[PDB]
Amino acid sequence: KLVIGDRSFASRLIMGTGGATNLAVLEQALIASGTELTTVAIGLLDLLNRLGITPLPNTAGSRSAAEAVLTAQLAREALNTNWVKLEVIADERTLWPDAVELVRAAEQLVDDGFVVLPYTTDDPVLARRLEDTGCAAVMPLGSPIGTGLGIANPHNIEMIVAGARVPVVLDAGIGTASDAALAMELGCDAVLLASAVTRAADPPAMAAAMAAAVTAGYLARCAGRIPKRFWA
Amino acid sequence: KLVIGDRSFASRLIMGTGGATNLAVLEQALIASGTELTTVAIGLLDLLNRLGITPLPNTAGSRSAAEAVLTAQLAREALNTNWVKLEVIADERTLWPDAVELVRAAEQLVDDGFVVLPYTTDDPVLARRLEDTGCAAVMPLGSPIGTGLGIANPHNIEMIVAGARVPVVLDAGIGTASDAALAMELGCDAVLLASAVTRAADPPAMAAAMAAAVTAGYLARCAGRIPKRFWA
Ligand SMILES: CC(=O)[C@@H](O)[C@H](O)COP(=O)(O)O
Ligand SMILES: CC(=O)[C@@H](O)[C@H](O)COP(=O)(O)O
Repeated sequence: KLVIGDRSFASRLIMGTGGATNLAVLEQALIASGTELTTVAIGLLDLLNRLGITPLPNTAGSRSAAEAVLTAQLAREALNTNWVKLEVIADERTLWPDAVELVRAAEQLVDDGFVVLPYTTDDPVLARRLEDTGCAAVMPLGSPIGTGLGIANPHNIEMIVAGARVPVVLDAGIGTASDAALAMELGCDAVLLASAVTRAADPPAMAAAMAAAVTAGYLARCAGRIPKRFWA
Repeated sequence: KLVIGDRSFASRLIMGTGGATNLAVLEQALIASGTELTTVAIGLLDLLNRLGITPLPNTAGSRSAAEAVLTAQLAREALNTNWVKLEVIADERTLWPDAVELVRAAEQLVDDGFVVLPYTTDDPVLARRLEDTGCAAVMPLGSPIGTGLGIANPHNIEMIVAGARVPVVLDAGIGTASDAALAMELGCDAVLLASAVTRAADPPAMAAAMAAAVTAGYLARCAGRIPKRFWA
């Protein structure tokens, strides 16, 4: 099973709610995804409560460590959870992580008793630093948020998996089911996605597709695939 | 649902038995795959009968139209089915189709009342010729049999899907779950595979992975994925 912090999860698909068009369709999509853990940018909380899904407060849009830390502290007080998806962004065109401010925020939040899940790049040194800092997982992006471009650098994901001692979550840029299966085949422990489902023409169908895709890639990873060969 | 010939199938995963190491593991893998249709090279038939799976006799190893036609006629008489997976191979290094002899065999077998499912290349003119001949599906290879290389030419698969009026089955070269999901995302109606499961370290786990992968890619195809964009 997937173990992060003090929790064991039956599903390796972590949903985000970014892009959600309306609560009734989001409800159907969350049920179809089978998720147990859903990120919410600090109606929606009530919905997660009614569905039995654990909220994961996220510091989306934070531009500095100070801003992220303060956002997380307000959420912990209001929502009674010490889990946080830590997002510190340098740029609005790219929604690219600010690595310097990310590590500073993670240090502060780990020292303050949070279970920290950081949105990070595919840099393997930065992933080892976030793990050494005390993050409960590391979540390298596949491609920038909302682009649907899939896993741009499978080799760096494999490098992060090789050097990790906490779960590795592929966390941004998924566009379709084969991308999520590939993440698991590369050795990720989980996939976090939002746009591919919330902006699909049929979000509940795409959520069911991603639940199946994460299962498919995890089973294929475990089952020992055949080698590639040049001749038949 | 998937309709081929006079049949409607609840599963879009078609299993092959090539590479099977022993009948007891093959049984567990066929159950886990959820398949309704399994190819058998002309014990094993009894197993398909006990599982409720429809056999698809195949002319594997045939090197000429005459050899394939004769093999199919013997199978129809012995097995009481007019369905056939038509395979005519030019080369043992490549197991590459012989297009000339394939079309000749398909003409003869369609004229003799068979439901013909041809193993073909990714040539879009040859796929239109096999459909015009009267084949009940066309089954373009992803990569050569048993290589595990996946879908070598997604653009030609998309060309075949665009110009087809019978189901398109991706039929060879699958290596892992994301390959089968991709086939469905490109618009194939079904996936046929054998080696990726029968030669996996854990064939029943890999069969469950492929059932999930085919479901995942079909739902993603139907659900209207997000466009790719350069900036977040
Ligand atoms: C929690 C995080 O802020 C994500 O939900 C982000 O939206 C995911 O990226 P995609 O939208 O590209 O899946
Ligand atoms: C029926 C046909 O002859 C196949 O079963 C072939 O074995 C499939 O190719 P893969 O083994 O590469 O899936």
